[PDB]
Amino acid sequence: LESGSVIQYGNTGASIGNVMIGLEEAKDTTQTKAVYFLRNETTTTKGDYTKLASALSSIQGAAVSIAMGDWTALINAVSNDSSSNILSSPSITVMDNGEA
Amino acid sequence: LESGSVIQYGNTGASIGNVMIGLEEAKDTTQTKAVYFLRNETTTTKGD
Repeated sequence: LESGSVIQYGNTGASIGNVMIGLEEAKDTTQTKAVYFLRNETTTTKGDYTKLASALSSIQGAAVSIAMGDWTALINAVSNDSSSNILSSPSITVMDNGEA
Repeated sequence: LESGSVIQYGNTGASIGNVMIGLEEAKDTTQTKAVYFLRNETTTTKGD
C-alpha cells in the first residue's frame, strides 16, 4: 500500500487491495493540532470496521495474511463437497377408463 | 483481527468475522483529547 503494487486475483472471494485498505481504515487515528494558546490540542478517534467487514463477508475457507515488510501475502484455500439423494413414490387407485 | 486472517465457514449459522467485530464494537472507548488550557480532556463512551 505504500505504492500501488498488487498481484491481484478476483476469482478468489477476497481481493488484497480491499483487505489492506479496510485494515488501514480500522486503525486508531490521532489528529494532533499542535496549535501552539493551547500548546498540544491532540485528539484520538477509533477506526471504522465497515470496509473490513465487507471484505471478509464472502470468504469461505482459509484466507490468511502474512506480512514480510512493506509486502503482504494473502493465501486463500478451500475445498467443498456436496451430495444429495432423493426418493419419491406417489400412488393412486383408479377404475378402468377413468382419470385420476 | 490484528490482520485480516480468517478460516471462515458460512454454512454454520455464525461467522467468525462478524462475531469478532461485534465483540470489538461492544467495548468501552476513551477519546482522550490531551488538548493540553485543560490539560487532560478525556471522555468515555459505552460500546454498542
